[PDB]
Amino acid sequence: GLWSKIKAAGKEAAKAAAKAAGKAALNAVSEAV
Repeated sequence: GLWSKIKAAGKEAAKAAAKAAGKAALNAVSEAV
């Protein structure tokens, strides 16, 4: 029974990007205009 708790983990493991994502995201659109 390897893996297990991958959905709850990943989502929690991707939470990082979630933030660092939008941040660097506004940078582009901002630079554009």
